[PDB]
Amino acid sequence: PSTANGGFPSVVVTAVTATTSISPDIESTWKGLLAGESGIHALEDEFVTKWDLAVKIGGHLKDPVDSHMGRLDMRRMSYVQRMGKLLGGQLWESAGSPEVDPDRFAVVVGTGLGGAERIVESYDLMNAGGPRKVSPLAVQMIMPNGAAAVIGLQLGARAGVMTPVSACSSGSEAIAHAWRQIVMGDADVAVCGGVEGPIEALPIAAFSMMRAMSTRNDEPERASRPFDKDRDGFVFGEAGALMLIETEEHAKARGAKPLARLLGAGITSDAFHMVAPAADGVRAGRAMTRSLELAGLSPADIDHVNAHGTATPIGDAAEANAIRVAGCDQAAVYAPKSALGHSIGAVGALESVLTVLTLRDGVIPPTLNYETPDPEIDLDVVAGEPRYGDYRYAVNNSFGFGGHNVALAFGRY
Amino acid sequence: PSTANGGFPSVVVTAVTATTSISPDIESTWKGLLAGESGIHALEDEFVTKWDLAVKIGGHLKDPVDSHMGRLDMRRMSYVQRMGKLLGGQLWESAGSPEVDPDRFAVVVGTGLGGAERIVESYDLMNAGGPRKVSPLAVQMIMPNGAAAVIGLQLGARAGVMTPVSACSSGSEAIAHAWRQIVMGDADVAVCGGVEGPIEALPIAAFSMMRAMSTRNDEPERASRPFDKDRDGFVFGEAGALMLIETEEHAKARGAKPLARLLGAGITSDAFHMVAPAADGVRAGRAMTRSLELAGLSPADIDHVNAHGTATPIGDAAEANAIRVAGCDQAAVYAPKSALGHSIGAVGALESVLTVLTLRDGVIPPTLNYETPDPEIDLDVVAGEPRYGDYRYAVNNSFGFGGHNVALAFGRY
Ligand SMILES: CCCCS(=O)(=O)Nc1ccc2[nH]ncc2c1
Ligand SMILES: CCCCS(=O)(=O)Nc1ccc2[nH]ncc2c1
Ligand code: NA
Ligand code: NA
Repeated sequence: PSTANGGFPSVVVTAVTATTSISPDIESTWKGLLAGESGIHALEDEFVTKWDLAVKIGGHLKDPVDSHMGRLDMRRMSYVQRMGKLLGGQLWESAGSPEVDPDRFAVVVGTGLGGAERIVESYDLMNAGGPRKVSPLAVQMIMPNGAAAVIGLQLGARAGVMTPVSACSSGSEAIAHAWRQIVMGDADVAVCGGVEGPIEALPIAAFSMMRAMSTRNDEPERASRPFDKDRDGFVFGEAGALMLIETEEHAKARGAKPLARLLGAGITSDAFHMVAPAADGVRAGRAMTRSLELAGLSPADIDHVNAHGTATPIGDAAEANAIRVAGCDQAAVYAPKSALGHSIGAVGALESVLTVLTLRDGVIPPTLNYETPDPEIDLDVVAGEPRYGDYRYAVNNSFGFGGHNVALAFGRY
Repeated sequence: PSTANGGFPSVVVTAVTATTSISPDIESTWKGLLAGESGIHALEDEFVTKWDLAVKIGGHLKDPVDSHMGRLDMRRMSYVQRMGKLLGGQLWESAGSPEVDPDRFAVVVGTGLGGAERIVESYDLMNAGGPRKVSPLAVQMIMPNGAAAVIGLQLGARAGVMTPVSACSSGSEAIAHAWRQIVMGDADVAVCGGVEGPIEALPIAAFSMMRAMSTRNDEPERASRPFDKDRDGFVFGEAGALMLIETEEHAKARGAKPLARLLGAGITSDAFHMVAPAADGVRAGRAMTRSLELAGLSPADIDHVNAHGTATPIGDAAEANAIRVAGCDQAAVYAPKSALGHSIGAVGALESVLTVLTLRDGVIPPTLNYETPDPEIDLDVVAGEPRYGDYRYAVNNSFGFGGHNVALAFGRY
């Protein structure tokens, strides 16, 4: 059973929303990427000077989430819940505020951590003034399912509200499980994607101490160099992203105009190391292969790979091997983290949206900062200018610390 | 397509492990439950008197996890990772240490929160000594996918390592997704269940400020009273639980004797309330109904319901409505939280293991403290002494903060 042979129902993407370091408007982010814009800047936050952080670069959201939040929302929600509410509302408006069957409507939203700032706040409040100073709302704000739960309540989804956690692949895994919920017949429509917290001193310290992060502070826009010989780790770029998926029949019935098809999803694991990806890229490649099996595609059908491409030395080398294992090494490769940086639990969802726009508009943006090819990579990296083409099929790659591999197969509508 | 009509492959439970407030040995926990034992005691921890907490009762594990942890494991893992590794090794030994195909072997382990104590440790270390006092190991211990990742790495699972988070339903949802991973053909064998952190001062503060917890401190063993007129909220009872599931053909090939059949799983959502179940129990009932649809069973086939039964006023009232909506109100009901208390992200997995043992041994333990049945609830709650009966099919119910409903349909082997 496959999408191609009608074993699974046809599933279409009918709306997308994202907030990024370039714009709060996904169409403006898209136009900016195609024009070679970067969201990465010098961090002006006082915490950089306070701690003299080795990393002094990153992409804050162009439009901060809390500029849209009233006093009640600031008191009763964690940051990722506030981001979830904002994007959920925007997505539903973009979809024409459809009246769907709540009992056939699912939400699947991944995140890296959850309402972690409310853990440290509760800890500090209790140490200061005892247990009665902890908010009655602490549990519902902290719990990592909090963002999915807020969006489910907001939009009226009664066919399941789910939160997969797999670190940097959480946002893609959410879209994978939303696809599974529809093709298994539990839902006809799903809001899915990923949200993530902002750049702060403790997050920078934790990832910096792994030596995972770029310290090219003198030239912030040149720091994120996926697949480049001179890469030195990832750059934080804040983001959140949701898409609306539904059966082709459901979309047709309400006169929704599909952006793309979601054809298949592959989830595998390395069982190799807690943070290092498997050097051979075999299980990562097999995630890509599994997405093709469920789609009913061959590797020769794949015109485009949206790479995980974090710009770590070991990460990009492993992914180049994975793309070869999957037989997709003739595909045009884009690494959006070159321009938008790394949003951890959100980034797979953001890159899924970018993959949909590539197929909709028949264009791949340039991988920024790709100036010196690495002999170990040997990929067709899109660079210098956007690449226009009749792109029919694309795979979005997303890999997570812990050895989690998620590949999503998309088709042009 | 159903288990009954052969649309899904037959999936069997071949091993179980759990650590509880009664015993570190699941077979000894089971004998203790049948003897009418409670794991709930007066908390003797210094932190109770230090903070003068409103809740002074709970079930610590009979055998603490860290009594089995050497210095290396204490330094490189969060608590839920240490619990995960301990149970992972115990389960594999119980299964006869099988040599399986790593590329057909999945891990799905739920948890409520993750390595949260390492967030507050990292925060304290940075505030005291700056960013270079944060461990290179912090991210991999903190990340909520950490416990599943540790078990995947320990046992060599390369067909996916997944962590669903849905608060009190996480452990059941993990078993649901493991069943999905097998019936969709991604894996032939899966380790699945739930782990959760210990009873500490901040957890008691956060949950007790929700006003959801029993304050019957003078009679700890009498505090947890699911479906009783005098119930006054839930009691913490520490646990972790894993089961090994595989296709019946995979079990037969290696000569594994199944303990039970896992027939189907239903996941729905309320989209009503953030911390309480919907009073009408309709979506919770639909999760039970969905599990029966996928199993290919009718409500009349269900001999036993292992209730969520948290002993909150609203929880037990809503669940009584859910069981009636699902047509299962003639089933024999057990509320194990009466004896073992509430282990949040682990409890759905623990109660799934108890459902398996009920079917294997044809016996339901007594629901403790069921002395004045609630006049507004009419369920067949097993109480007094264990009920020996011809239990062919059972549903395990789990509900989670955020409006999550998970039902698992099990069959006698
Ligand atoms: C793109 C930057 C991401 C940093 S993260 O991975 O640490 N996520 C995160 C989650 C919750 C948070 N609350 N407050 C800060 C914060 C950061
Ligand atoms: C049955 C007791 C559950 C309490 S919890 O839900 O708060 N879980 C939890 C998770 C991580 C933790 N790290 N340190 C303490 C701790 C507790
Ligand atoms: Na990608
Ligand atoms: Na139960």
